[PDB]
Amino acid sequence: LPALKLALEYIVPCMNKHGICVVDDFLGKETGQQIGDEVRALHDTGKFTDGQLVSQKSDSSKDIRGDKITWIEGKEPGCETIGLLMSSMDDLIRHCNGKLGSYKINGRTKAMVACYPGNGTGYVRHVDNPNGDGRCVTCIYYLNKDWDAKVSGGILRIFPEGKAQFADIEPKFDRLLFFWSDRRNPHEVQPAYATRYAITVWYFDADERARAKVKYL
Ligand SMILES: O=C(O)CNC(=O)c1nc(Cl)c2ccccc2c1O
Ligand SMILES: [Mn+2]
Repeated sequence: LPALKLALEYIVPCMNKHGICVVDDFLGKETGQQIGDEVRALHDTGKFTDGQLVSQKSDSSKDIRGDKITWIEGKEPGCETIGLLMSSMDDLIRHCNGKLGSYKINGRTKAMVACYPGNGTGYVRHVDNPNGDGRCVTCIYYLNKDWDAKVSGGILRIFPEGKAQFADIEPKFDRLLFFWSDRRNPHEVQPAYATRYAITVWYFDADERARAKVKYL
């Protein structure tokens, strides 16, 4: 679907109502597979970090590490398609101009590609932007084909503010996710028992970012 139709008919309404929006079959199988290949290539070639230190035992050889990451600009060799995804995300947000809350998005971060090794590690409950650093929207694209949470875990659980219940999102292949980056969406990644890949970009609100530079300097 054209970025515009998706943004106007689904993304905008959903975000303003729930603060969370899931779009399946974003780029299609062919493009999705290419991004998956590039990401897997980055991993296999050692472009990722060793992973977040979860437990620091006395013996550093027993230390358990979690999610591995790598920042991607989208212009690097072998990351062309990742750049395409980023460009597609940008087009989508551009068409949401002035319709997502009262925000005015004028920029984004590079892409943060994350890999949960599948060794039982996840990500503790947290808020992406709890101190007003400018990030208003978190966008995540998943690349895990035939992912079955009942067997591999890795579910993204969001705890919507003021709502007793929570929203569980499986990291399904070619799935695109949007949610407010602030305290409205505390979330966690449940333990993953299979290699789990995701690509995240954060979009900045013009005003929040402008004044963030004042304090955080
Ligand atoms: O991957 C997911 O479904 C959800 N991931 C996250 O919420 C998440 N958040 C942050 Cl702030 C980081 C930060 C660093 C590395 C991985 C992260 C991560 O996967
Ligand atoms: Mn997060």
